Amino acid sequence: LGLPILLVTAAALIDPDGRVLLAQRPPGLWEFPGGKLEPGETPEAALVRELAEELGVDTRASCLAPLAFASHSYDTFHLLMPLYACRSWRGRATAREGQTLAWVRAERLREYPMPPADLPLIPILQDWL
Amino acid sequence: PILLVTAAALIDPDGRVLLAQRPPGKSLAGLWEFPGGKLEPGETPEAALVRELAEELGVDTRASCLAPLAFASHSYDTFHLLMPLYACRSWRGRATAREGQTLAWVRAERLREYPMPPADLPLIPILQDWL
Ligand SMILES: Nc1ncnc2c1ncn2[C@@H]1O[C@H](COP(=O)(O)OP(=O)(O)O)[C@@H](O)[C@H]1O
Repeated sequence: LGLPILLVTAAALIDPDGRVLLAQRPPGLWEFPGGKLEPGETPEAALVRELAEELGVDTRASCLAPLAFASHSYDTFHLLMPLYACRSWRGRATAREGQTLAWVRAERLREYPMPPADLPLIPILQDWL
Repeated sequence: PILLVTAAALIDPDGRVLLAQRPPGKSLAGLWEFPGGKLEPGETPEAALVRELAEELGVDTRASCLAPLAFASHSYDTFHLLMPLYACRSWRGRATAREGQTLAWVRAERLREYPMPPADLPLIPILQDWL
């Protein structure tokens, strides 16, 4: 059964040390920061404001380098989720939306329970890092 | 507005990857590109690629043979291209140009010899590593 595509952006902020930023969903699993797209927005632009909204992070669409993507079918929509790698941003990441953050080293990634759709991105992130 | 396109990287047993040259005289006429195309209503990007590989090359594969490899995201003048790329090592039938296009099985190091749209260009290193 044909379903609509839902585009969700994902950023992997990466430390000068190589730790990747992960965000846990507030009560009421870990995932990459990002979110749904909005009209007019390039995906790079939707990520740039979600990074500011969610983390207080300030970066340029040009600092966002395409890395990989997740593609997964749910019941009412198929998820397509491009993951961007970001090594340069201004300000330090703070949980503005009541979430808990975590900078985790490539190897400890599998210690973080993620939504099943995000799982395939982990091996890819590791090989990259 | 966003335009979604799905590209496949067919790899044969000997490491070569298939490129298809756009014909005259459509957008980006003589440039080489990874086979694929627009998605139709209700299609998963995988399903679109399955249909596309069949129409374009008479190549028959399944969704589960498609490995998320990377994506291109380029700003063009009228639309913004978001283009997921999948690796594919397993398909039935020999790849044959059905839509006019000219084909090339290129060894990874020679990927540079083939001019592509500027949007596909970042995909090459990501492909070279993967291989
Ligand atoms: N590597 C690519 N493969 C397919 N389409 C691409 C690619 N790179 C950019 N595009 C753009 O996306 C559109 C997809 O091509 P196509 O589906 O055949 O529409 P058209 O009939 O105008 O060629 C193109 O128009 C093209 O400009």
